[PDB]
Amino acid sequence: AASGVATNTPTANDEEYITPVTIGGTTLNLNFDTGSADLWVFSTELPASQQSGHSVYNPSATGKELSGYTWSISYGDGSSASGNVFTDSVTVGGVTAHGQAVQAAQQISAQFQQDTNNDGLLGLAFSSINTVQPQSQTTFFDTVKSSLAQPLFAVALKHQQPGVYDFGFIDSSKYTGSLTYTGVDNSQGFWSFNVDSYTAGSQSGDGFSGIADTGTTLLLLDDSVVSQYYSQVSGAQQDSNAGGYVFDCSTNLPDFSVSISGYTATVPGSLINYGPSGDGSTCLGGIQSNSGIGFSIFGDIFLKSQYVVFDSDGPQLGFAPQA
Amino acid sequence: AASGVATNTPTANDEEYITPVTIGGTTLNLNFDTGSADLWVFSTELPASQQSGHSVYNPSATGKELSGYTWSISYGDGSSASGNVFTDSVTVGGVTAHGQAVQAAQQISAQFQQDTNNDGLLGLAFSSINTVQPQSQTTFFDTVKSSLAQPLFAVALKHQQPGVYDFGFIDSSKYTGSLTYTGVDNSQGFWSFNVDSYTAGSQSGDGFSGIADTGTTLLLLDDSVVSQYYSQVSGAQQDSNAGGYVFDCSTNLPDFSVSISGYTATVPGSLINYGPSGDGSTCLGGIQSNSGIGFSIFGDIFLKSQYVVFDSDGPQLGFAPQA
Ligand SMILES: COC(=O)[C@H](Cc1ccccc1)OP(=O)([O-])[C@@H]1Cc2ccc3cccc(c3c2)CC(=O)N[C@@H](C(C)C)C(=O)N1
Ligand SMILES: COC(=O)[C@H](Cc1ccccc1)OP(=O)([O-])[C@@H]1Cc2ccc3cccc(c3c2)CC(=O)N[C@@H](C(C)C)C(=O)N1
Ligand SMILES: *[C@H]1O[C@H](CO)[C@@H](O)[C@H](O)[C@@H]1O
Ligand SMILES: *[C@H]1O[C@H](CO)[C@@H](O)[C@H](O)[C@@H]1O
Ligand SMILES: *[C@H]1O[C@H](CO)[C@@H](O)[C@H](O)[C@@H]1O
Ligand SMILES: *[C@H]1O[C@H](CO)[C@@H](O)[C@H](O)[C@@H]1O
Repeated sequence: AASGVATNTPTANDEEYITPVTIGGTTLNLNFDTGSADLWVFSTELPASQQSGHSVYNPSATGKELSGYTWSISYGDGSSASGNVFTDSVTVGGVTAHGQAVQAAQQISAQFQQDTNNDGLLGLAFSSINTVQPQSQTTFFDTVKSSLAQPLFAVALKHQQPGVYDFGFIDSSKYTGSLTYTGVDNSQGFWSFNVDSYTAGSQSGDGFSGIADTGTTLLLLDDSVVSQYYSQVSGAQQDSNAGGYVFDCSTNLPDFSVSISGYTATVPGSLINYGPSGDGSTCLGGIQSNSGIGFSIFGDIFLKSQYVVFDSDGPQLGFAPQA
Repeated sequence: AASGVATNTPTANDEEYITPVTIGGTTLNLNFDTGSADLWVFSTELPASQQSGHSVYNPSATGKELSGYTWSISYGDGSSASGNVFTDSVTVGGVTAHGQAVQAAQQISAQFQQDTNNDGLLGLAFSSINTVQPQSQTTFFDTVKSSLAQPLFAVALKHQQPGVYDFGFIDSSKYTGSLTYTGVDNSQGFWSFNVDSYTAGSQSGDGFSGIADTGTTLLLLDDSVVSQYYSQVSGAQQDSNAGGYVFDCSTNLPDFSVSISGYTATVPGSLINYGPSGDGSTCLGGIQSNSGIGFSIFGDIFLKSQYVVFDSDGPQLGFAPQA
């Protein structure tokens, strides 16, 4: 049975986490994203000037073209990318997917043309939301899952330290105590789960649903919860230059917790300070608005406090505090 | 119980079929497409110069905006469109969907900027492939289906004559004999079905699968079947100016048939002559290549010969020769 461990590393301010992935013998640094289902990479099909500063996939050398197939994806921040499709070998943490669909970029929006930290994204949401047309393809995890020792992957993202993505097995040394599981609703293709309640500092509130999403940097919540939280932070103020609420870097931030099937997942206040706002000398808060979409995004700020198991059997999510 | 009849009308050469749809009190001419699941329309959000020659939806007057939601779609021919989303009333053939998601265009590719024949497309494929993010929306048919007398719609497209889309009931006067049903595989979101064999003129062959697709003008088949068919047409030749095989307009074209669950669906040769090629004085053939995608597209050329029932119970497709 297969299993493997891929090491991830945060970029500045933990804005994103990269992990090396070898495709057709070329290694590229990808952003693993449990919030989408496409594996796409910068390629030789892009104009030369856009290839600069990136490791790029050359489909002609090793890939098998799927004639007539295309892909196009748009993310929550408005960025987008599109291209054609080839099958090729893809290795992550020593685990190899033969015949994995690789989406070669032909066009990318400005956000991507600016970020030299990654060479593409590897989707780990459910395959039902893969964008390939006319027939969608399976994510790397769905392609290999029947070969793994257990059909699951687990993640430990950390603050300014290397972390891991465990494929096919659980590393019990990565968390304290036992894991608590909760059911997943995959109807919209996400790893969605319910929380029974929350506690933002000195105020508690009713439950809501949200998605476990490694691809999103912040913890995005309802406007009402955001207001409740920052009402407790002395001097907090919105600053559109920074992208949301900011406050003096020395501020004592309250914790934020959610109850999930009897388990209390706590994000300590220190993790909620995302870092310098890059506008004056204030810091940006890890908690910000979800723009009214109706559900919460449990991004990197939250994930840094927990070891999370994504189990296809159920499906279900397991949580415990990182050790 | 509800039911209704919407009248469709072909544009020049039956290139596409339009049907009026009222949205928030404004009537727009849309292309009904069983091959996709998005209802999108030209809107006031487009630059003014792109609105010219179209009836356009004004979301500010009557729609409820879904904050943070967006859509982006790319079709087989490479054309694309994207925008935001509002809910509003949508009426088709006297049947009204309250709260239907309407995708307002913000950007459209050149193909759309050129076609003044339609103001958008109304998708009738399965909702699982609707492109709205972060959570997909239901097609007009899925929105109203529980209210219809029977959860199905049926279509009769015709050559240079008005046709119909029956919602919620079957008009037995539209076909000869009884309907023959076959099972549908909706796993990729299409109305996909299997044929046991085919007969192209004097040559027969093994079966394959394909999709019933009102949105595609031609009958797109495997390259091998296309070659077999045109080998029988005297003088047939490929002409990239016309887009495929062309031949003298006076030519006698052989019939094309497929066997579906014991029923023989026959497309008479006269329907296979699509019309003038718009290159010299040859005519373009109704049968052309599917570019190697692995399944066939039963487009308008095929549908003109049959009355087709799209039944959500099963799901299943029913066929009989048009009367
Ligand atoms: C296609 O679905 C995604 O975009 C899914 C789910 C979704 C969909 C629509 C709206 C909101 C959320 O997010 P994701 O794949 O994790 C997606 C991954 C992603 C892709 C491009 C990015 C470019 C710049 C910065 C970020 C990016 C993140 C940081 C960031 O957190 N961005 C968020 C927005 C929300 C602040 C974001 O777009 N994240
Ligand atoms: C998003 O899925 C569609 O495009 C589905 C299925 C599909 C997907 C990918 C590849 C092939 C087929 O096709 P459709 O919705 O019926 C889609 C509807 C559509 C949309 C825009 C068009 C613009 C110009 C001309 C046509 C258009 C047809 C005539 C035409 O037959 N075009 C074909 C290509 C195939 C000749 C077409 O794009 N048709
Ligand atoms: C992950 O688990 C597999 C299967 O037990 C091992 O073979 C591998 O070395 C790693 O421990
Ligand atoms: C990735 O790399 C780290 C150290 O660089 C290891 O701890 C991990 O097991 C994986 O090999
Ligand atoms: C379609 O069917 C409905 C339900 O029987 C009728 O009410 C309607 O007039 C049309 O015949
Ligand atoms: C649409 O219009 C035609 C005639 O224009 C009718 O036959 C059809 O029933 C529907 O009303």
